Amino acid sequence: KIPKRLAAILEVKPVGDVGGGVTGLLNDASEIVAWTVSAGIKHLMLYDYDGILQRNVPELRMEIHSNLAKYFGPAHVPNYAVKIPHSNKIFYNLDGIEEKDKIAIEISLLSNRDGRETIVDLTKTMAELAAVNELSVSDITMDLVDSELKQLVGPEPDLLLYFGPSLDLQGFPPWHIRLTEFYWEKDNNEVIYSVFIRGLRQYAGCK
Amino acid sequence: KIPKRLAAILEVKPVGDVGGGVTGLLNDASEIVAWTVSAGIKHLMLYDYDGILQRNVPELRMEIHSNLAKYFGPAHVPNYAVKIPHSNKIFYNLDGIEEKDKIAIEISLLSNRDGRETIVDLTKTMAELAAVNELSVSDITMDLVDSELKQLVGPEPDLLLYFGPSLDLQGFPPWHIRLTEFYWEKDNNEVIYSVFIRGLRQYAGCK
Repeated sequence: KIPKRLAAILEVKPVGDVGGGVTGLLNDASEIVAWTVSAGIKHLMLYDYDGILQRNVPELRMEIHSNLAKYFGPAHVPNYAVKIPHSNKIFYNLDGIEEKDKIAIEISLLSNRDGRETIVDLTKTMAELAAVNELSVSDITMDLVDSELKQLVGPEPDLLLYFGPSLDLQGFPPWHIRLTEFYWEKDNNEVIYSVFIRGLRQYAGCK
Repeated sequence: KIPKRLAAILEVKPVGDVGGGVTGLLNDASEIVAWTVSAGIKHLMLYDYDGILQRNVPELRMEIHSNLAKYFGPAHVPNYAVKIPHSNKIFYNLDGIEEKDKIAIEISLLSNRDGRETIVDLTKTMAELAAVNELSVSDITMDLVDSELKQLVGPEPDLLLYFGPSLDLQGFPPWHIRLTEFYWEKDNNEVIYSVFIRGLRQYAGCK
């Protein structure tokens, strides 16, 4: 039993630390991508509070390709797509940078603006639609808000991994985490494979 | 350093299991109340998805008194209030059942209805007022949503305790948990004092 949809919250760390800074953040993201693909998981959400990932997409796409080549061999890089929901942008493989076209993993990049701020914007949108008589107040339902936020932000993750010592959601979109299970480790302060693996084992039902 | 505001998510167990059912839930709730008062914490949110606690308020109130008498002696039961935000009800001590009037702990009972469905309710309220121009769309802001949900549901908890093995918020009101700290134990599947205490020690920063 593996999650169909995986999420991870990443934190940027001092550049003087080993594997820190923005480059370190992108490397951590690409490690998580390779681990997720290796586990057979086809949907991944990566979140960081300020949107560093969203502002470094070219470098991220190159790091993902490089890391996938390390795990799968340079001739067998799984196909991937990187999506930014709030701009409706999607990027495939290294198209534009550098059957057998099926996407092995789709990676969505999220930040704080995609959470509460997006819900406030949605409430304004629905109020404006009611004020111009295009939406009945009684048609504002859970199903409508659900489907709107699913389109604006994305579907709910089954499991969310956090690699710091104390769970801090730090703005992660709070609507579609009704049943999401969270995993982290009390000591941990680094993005390392053994924590990823223990999180999946916990989700699966191991001891 | 103790949290000023404590939350606990409770799960109901099979009615046939040992310490299960509604009786088991109420005993767990009243234990957490006694432990919280003993630690000096004056604000407690108790959440269960279906609102079982809200449907069993008389018995809960009795159990709280009974359990407090066990911890403090029958002659020194701290004063307590049980509040239900969704219905705007509040009950003091055993009034109506059976300085020296100061409330030692206020216990709020929450359920899934207090979470996303309440955000939908708020969206409908704002949409209706916007539709008759009692509310400008420009005034639908983060500050407004923050204050409305704080009034409808309650303030943000500093620490949230979960007594199952994999943290699942299961509908806990998601807006005002921005900086909330979360605690649970990977092995655990029962409401026991040692998990409560280890959670408070983690929050404090102990070794």
